Formats: sequence, C-alpha cells, structure tokens
Amino acid sequence: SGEYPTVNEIPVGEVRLYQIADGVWSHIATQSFDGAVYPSNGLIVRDGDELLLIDTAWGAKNTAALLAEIEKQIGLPVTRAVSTHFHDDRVGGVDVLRAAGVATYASPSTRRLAEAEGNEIPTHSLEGLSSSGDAVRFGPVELFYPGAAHSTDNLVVYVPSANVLYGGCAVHELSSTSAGNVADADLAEWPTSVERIQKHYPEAEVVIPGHGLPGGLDLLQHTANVVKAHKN
Ligand SMILES: COc1cc(-c2c(C(=O)O)[nH]c3c([C@H](C)N4C[C@]5(C[C@@H](CN)C5)OC4=O)cccc23)ccn1
Ligand SMILES: [Zn+2]
Ligand SMILES: [Zn+2]
Repeated sequence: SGEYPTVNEIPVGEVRLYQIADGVWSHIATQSFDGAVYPSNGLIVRDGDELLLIDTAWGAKNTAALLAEIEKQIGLPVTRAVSTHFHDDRVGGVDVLRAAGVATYASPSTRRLAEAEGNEIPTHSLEGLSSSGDAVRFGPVELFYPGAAHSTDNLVVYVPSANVLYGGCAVHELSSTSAGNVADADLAEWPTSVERIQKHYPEAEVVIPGHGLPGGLDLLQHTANVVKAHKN
C-alpha cells in the first residue's frame, strides 16, 4: 500500500513495481539461494514509447512475472535490457527476455564471467566501459563503470532526467550492517570505487541499492563504511 516492498511481503515468484520518479520505476522480486530468501531490485526507465530494463528479476519465472507486471502497470514494451554484473540476480532471466523479443546487453567483462560460471549470457557487448571512470549513454541512462566493488564487472546506472542513481550491488541499503554476498568482491578497491561514484554523481537525489530500500546520497558513504568495517 505505498511503502517500498520488503522481503517478507513478496512471495517468491511475484514481482512488484515501485514508482521512483517520472518515467522511473524499480522492480522488486524475491528468490531463494542456499536456503535463505532474499529480495532484489532492478530498474525500469521510460524510453519514449518503449522501456529500458536494468537487471532481471533473479530467475526465469520471476523474470516472466516481471514482464507480465510491466504489461499490467505500464503497458509499454520492454525493448532492451542491461545487466549490471554477471550474477544470477542480474542475468538470471536473460533467456526469458531474449525469447520475449528483448535485446539483452552487458559489458564484455560481464559476458565473459557469466559464460565462465554457467550463468545466462546477454547477447550484446557494451564497449567503452572497461576502465574505471568510463561512462557511455544508453537510451535515457548513463552507464558508469566505477571499478571493482561487489564484483569486478559491476556497473552503475544514472537517469539524468530524474537524478536517479541505481547503484546495483555495489551499493547497500542503510539498514545493512553487513556487506552482503562478498564471494566475488574486491573489499580493498570497493571504497575507492564508491568514491568515484560519489565524485561523478554529486547531484543524485535517489540512490537505489541492488537489494533493499532506496534512499539518498548517504547510501554511498554508508556502503563505504560497511565494506571497510567488514574488511576490518
Ligand atoms: C544478508 O545477506 C545479504 C546477501 C545479499 C546478496 C547479494 C548482494 O550482496 O549483492 N547477492 C546475493 C546472491 C547472488 C546471486 N550471488 C551469489 C554469489 C555468486 C557466488 C558463487 N560462489 C555467490 O554471489 C552473489 O552475489 C545470492 C544470495 C544473497 C545475495 C544482499 C544482502 N544481504
Ligand atoms: Zn552479485
Ligand atoms: Zn546482488
């Protein structure tokens, strides 16, 4: 009923959308992994009379449910999707998208990592993102590679029309004391990568983490703090 939807409020398999700003929504779904249930976010950005999707809903059936929820709530076609790193919460569902006519994109680094690890593989390579600080335009967003953080390939997404910063899994929510799933992370470089984000997007109004509640710019400093303390 209007609050940001939370893990115990979303059964696995259902998807909810949340309006962030004009022409910007997040998508929220839940999935089981290693015997625990987690929420995860993605983004939807209006691209004229089409939609740009950022990240899958973490699995094939969740991603099919995402497409149905978009058709119900928004009713514009998803034409392109970008995955912001190689993990299943970002690419699991790419096969569903591709069979639904959506053109799927990721950096070459993400594509290689997904292929190596047996995750679903976006079709199209996003060049111009291989050096930290790189940025490219993609429809109504800017894609930015901040450096290694949660993963070596993680991208962030900025919506300039709305000053919305989608940090993906490189950014954690304010209630997190913990740095989430660090299996593929670079804890040493992560604060430097966050500082690059902070420098590049000083006018961000909304910051969306890969998992959990959106907030403001404080999510960035909080993330750096939690990562440093984890390493400590
Ligand atoms: C309190 O626990 C958490 C956990 C997370 C969390 C995050 C995140 O932090 O982005 N990602 C998760 C994943 C994803 C799919 N995978 C799995 C994997 C690849 C490795 C293979 N050996 C392990 O690594 C990774 O990230 C699964 C389960 C939970 C999370 C967020 C917040 N709180
Ligand atoms: Zn991840
Ligand atoms: Zn994640």
